[PDB]
Amino acid sequence: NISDTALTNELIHLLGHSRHDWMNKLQLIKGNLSLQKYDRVFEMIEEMVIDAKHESKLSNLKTPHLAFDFLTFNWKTHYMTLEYEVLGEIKDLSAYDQKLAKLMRKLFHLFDQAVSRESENHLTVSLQTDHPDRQLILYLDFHGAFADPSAFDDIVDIMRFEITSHECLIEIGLD
Amino acid sequence: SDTALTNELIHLLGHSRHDWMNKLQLIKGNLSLQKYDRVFEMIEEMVIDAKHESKLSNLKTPHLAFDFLTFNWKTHYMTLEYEVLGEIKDLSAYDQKLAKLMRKLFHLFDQAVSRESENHLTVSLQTDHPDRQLILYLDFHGAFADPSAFDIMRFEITSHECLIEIGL
Repeated sequence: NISDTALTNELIHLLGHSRHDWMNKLQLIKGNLSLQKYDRVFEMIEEMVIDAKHESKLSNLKTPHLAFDFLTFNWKTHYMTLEYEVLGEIKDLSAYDQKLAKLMRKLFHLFDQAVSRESENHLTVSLQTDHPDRQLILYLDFHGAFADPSAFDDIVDIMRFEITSHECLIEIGLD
Repeated sequence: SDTALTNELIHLLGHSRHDWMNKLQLIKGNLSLQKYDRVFEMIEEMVIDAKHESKLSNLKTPHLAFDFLTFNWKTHYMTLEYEVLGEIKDLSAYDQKLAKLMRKLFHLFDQAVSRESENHLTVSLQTDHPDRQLILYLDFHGAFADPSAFDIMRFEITSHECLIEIGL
């Protein structure tokens, strides 16, 4: 049974953040509408829909905490900007929400211990449901710069790991 | 809490997301049919509508605010719109009494409006009257089924309007 005292207070806090984003988005739209540039303005809307279609998919993968930690990510960690895609048809990964979530928390932690607070550090997480013989593959594509590049060099089957001076490719596989 | 709260928060953030999606589809539709003026008018309103949502969020009337925000995301037979007329003022005490009343009035409304009509209600909280500290204004437009289901400083139900003024 959910505490409506918690739910109320947190729905207002979170919608507050969703609203600042939606304002910061309309302003971009209006800004380039007011400088006559419809080609860019439709591009912007089409892109904004894209990203909301992935948010919808991450919501409908029945992975409650992974979705949560991912929507609220950018509202609460200034470390790097998350961005995510769900590739393949939606599936019920309810049974993997606790595993995937804790894993992503662990990876974010070791990325925060390692990314450089001076460059535009971005992380894209693309979840794959579409694989012939693995339940999910998570692809992490980082762009940025590191401080402690060493904090990973340590490291579910981690299928691939490439560190360059300004990129990182990790691919986790599941079953 | 943990999973419980979280999946509820995530389903509600998804309602908000549909709303902003629809607002974007509308704007693109008016760019498409080259009607630029209607788009700046639209953007202005979404700016306004977000201002009243902040206003509600910061009146320290947490439960009223929640009900008002989720109204359209729940099963009702009329749309809501709201406005907070005046300066943000700590309606901290009134919160639970206001929320109670607005729920009793929303139920009266769901029993009275024509389920087969596009009913709409606008509620303007006047946190600014000189005389009494708060007036809830209801401008309903739609149609009725048992119109009979209906301090009140006005009440005027006609066939496609119902004006109720409430002061505290």
